Order: sequence, then C-alpha cells, then structure tokens
Amino acid sequence: GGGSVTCPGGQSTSNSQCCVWFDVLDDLQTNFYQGSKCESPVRKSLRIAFHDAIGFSPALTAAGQFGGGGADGSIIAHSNIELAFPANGGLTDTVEALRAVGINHGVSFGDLIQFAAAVGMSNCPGSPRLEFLTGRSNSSQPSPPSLIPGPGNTVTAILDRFGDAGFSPDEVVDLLAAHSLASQEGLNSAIFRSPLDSTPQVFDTQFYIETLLKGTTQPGPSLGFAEELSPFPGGFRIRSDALLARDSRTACRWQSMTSSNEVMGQRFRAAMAKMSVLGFDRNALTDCSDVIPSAVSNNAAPVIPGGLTVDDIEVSCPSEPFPEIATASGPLPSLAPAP
Ligand code: HEM
Ligand SMILES: *[C@@H]1O[C@H](CO)[C@@H](O)[C@H](O)[C@H]1NC(C)=O
Ligand SMILES: *[C@@H]1O[C@H](CO)[C@@H](O)[C@H](O)[C@@H]1O
Ligand SMILES: *[C@H]1O[C@H](CO)[C@@H](O)[C@H](O)[C@@H]1O
Ligand SMILES: [Ca+2]
Ligand SMILES: [Ca+2]
Repeated sequence: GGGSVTCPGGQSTSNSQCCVWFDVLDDLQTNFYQGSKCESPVRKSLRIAFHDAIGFSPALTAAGQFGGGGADGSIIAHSNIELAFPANGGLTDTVEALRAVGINHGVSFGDLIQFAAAVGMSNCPGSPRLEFLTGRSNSSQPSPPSLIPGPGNTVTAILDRFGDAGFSPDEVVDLLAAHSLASQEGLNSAIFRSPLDSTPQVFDTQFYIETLLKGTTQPGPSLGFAEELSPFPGGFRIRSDALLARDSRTACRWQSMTSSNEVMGQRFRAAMAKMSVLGFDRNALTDCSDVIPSAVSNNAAPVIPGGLTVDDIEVSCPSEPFPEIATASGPLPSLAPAP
C-alpha cells in the first residue's frame, strides 16, 4: 500500500525511502565511477558486495558462536579487522571511498555496499538490473574469520561454505557470473589487472566459455598464487574457477551458462538477491529497485574466440553435448589489462 511518490528532484519512485538514494546515485556515478564508467571501481565494488555478505554462517550459530551479520557493512565498519583476512586484499582504497559516501549521505554501510554494486554493473553493457532493498542497520559486529571461500580451496570446501551460507551448487555457479567483469591484482602482481575473460567490461557468458578452454599459455614471468594456465596471452585463470567448471557437481550448470546471456542474467540476479540480504529479513526492508538505472544491452553473441573450436573445449557435462557456439578466425587474441 501507499502508492508511487514523487521525490524532491522530480523522480518517480515506489517508496519515499528510495528518494535519498537518487542523491547517492549521482554522487557515485559522478565521482566513484568517474562518469558512469565500468572500470576497476565497479569490479572492486562487486567483490566487496560478496565479501561483506558472505560473512554469515548458520553452522557457527549452531555451535553457539557468532556466525556473522551478513550484508551488514561490517567489512567497512570493521575494516581494520576484516581487511586483514586473506581474501580481502586490495580493497582498502575502495572501502575508504565507500565509507565517505555513506557517512556524508547518511546511508548505512550495508545498504550502500549492495547499492554501489548494482549501480556499478549498470555501467557495464549486458548487465541485468539487480534488485535493491534498503533499510539495513548501519550497526554491525566484525565478521568471524575464515568465512570467505579461497581460490586454493577444493570444490568440496567451496560448496560446503556456500552451502552453509544457504546456496546450492547451481547457485554458486550462477554467482560466479560476476567473474565476467573481473581481473586480478593480488594473485600475480607481475601482470596487474589481467582479466578473467576476454570482455572485462561486458557482462556476458564469455567467462563460462573461456574457462572451459584448454589452458595453454602463461600470462606472466612466473605463476602467482592459485594460478592455472589460461587460453589466451594476457588472460588469467583462477584454480577454483577451473575446478568448478570441470567438477561433476557443477559442470552441467556451468556448461548451461555458455550460450545464453539472458538466462545468465536472471540466474545471477536471483542469486545476488539472496546474497544481498544475508543476515536480514527481506520483508523488513524496502524495495527500491526502480532507482537502479538500466544498462546498455549486449548485442554481441557468445563465441569461442581466436580460431579455437569445441575441440579446444574440455567438455565436462557427460549428459549434455556442448551447445552451438559461434567461432572466429584471426589469430589467438592478446588480452589487455582490464581498465
Ligand atoms: C567461489 C568462489 C569465489 C572465489 C575463490 C573468488 C576469488 C577471487 C579471487 C582470488 C579474485 C582476485 C582478487 C585480486 O587478486 O585482485 C577475485 C576477483 C573478483 N571477484 Fe571473485 N571469487 C569468488 C566469487 C565471487 C562472487 C560470488 C562475486 C560477486 C557477486 C565475485 C566478484 C569478483 C569481481 C568483480 C572480481 C574482480 C576484482 C577486480 O577486477 O578488481 N567473486 N575473485
Ligand atoms: C555508520 O557507522 C559508522 C561507524 O561504524 C559511522 O562513522 C557512520 O557515520 C554511520 N552512518 C550513519 C548513517 O549513521
Ligand atoms: C570456427 O571457425 C573456424 C574458421 O571458420 C572453423 O575452423 C571452426 O570449425 C569453427 O567454425
Ligand atoms: C598481448 O598484448 C596485450 C596488450 O595488448 C598484453 O596484455 C598481453 O600480455 C600480450 O602481450
Ligand atoms: Ca559482513
Ligand atoms: Ca565478460
């Protein structure tokens, strides 16, 4: 009930509580995203959205311990503690930028983190319009350690961690679609911002396709932590991604994610919707999704690049034949570092 309202700025929204977010939106797009760009800040933001929310463990709670508050913005309010975690390196600068936006505009760290991620993705072509709820308390307790899955973890360990959090193997695969807009800076400092897929600025299925290709080249002088050979020069491949793409428990869902950008988009949206509210009752929050702008549509079709073919794909789903995917001519492409 209530009805649509008009904000002070003339914008139309579903609830009055959404109005303050239009100010944050202008701030982020203007400053943080340096003109609504899809570069490092967007990737850092998405990474932070995950690392804040994932600090939620029903298992710890069942053992009589604090299991973490989930998407409570603890990674910021307790950055001194959480940024010490193995998986939270290279986030400090982004955390400080977000801390200031939240403090000034007066929005909670929890809400802001999920907001920034949704807004950031709208700057990258092909991205779906993520759900955005507001109303998370700004208060939090530091996240317990060892709750973030690591690149060197076995699939069994990764599935267990996510399972505890509330995600099925299929959902973990869906969640990894975020690596379609990713690079690494801390695994191998020798090759700064080496992309995970051939399109670090396009939310597409390229990540799922290329991760299944045979690893043939080494991007840098030496291998970094949890690094595997990749298919293209300049490209990077995380061990956990390589394993998940080929493990019988996740192989078919991963393969199903290669030919359809639309299917990928909603799967990621649904999985993200659940992650963004870990540690909260979504019914206690307010839906402000209409604040999130739409992104440019991706008209490029999925493809096996560089002259490689299905024969270069290490098909891991025994029950389904690899989908029909276009191929290309020209040589093997050299991937430039993500912007
Ligand atoms: C299942 C396990 C997952 C593992 C082991 C994992 C691991 C990693 C690692 C080691 C990096 C490189 C960090 C660096 O050295 O700069 C990375 C990057 C990234 N990850 Fe994941 N990740 C996982 C899931 C996710 C999820 C669920 C999301 C968000 C919805 C996400 C979003 C990102 C983004 C956007 C980057 C790129 C950062 C950049 O370009 O700066 N990841 N991830
Ligand atoms: C949220 O908490 C931080 C300290 O953890 C504080 O600096 C900030 O002003 C708070 N934000 C709001 C909206 O009260
Ligand atoms: C991709 O394109 C190349 C060159 O046309 C073929 O060799 C391959 O079979 C696939 O069609
Ligand atoms: C091919 O060229 C790109 C830059 O255009 C590099 O990033 C890659 O490592 C390889 O030298
Ligand atoms: Ca948290
Ligand atoms: Ca991509």
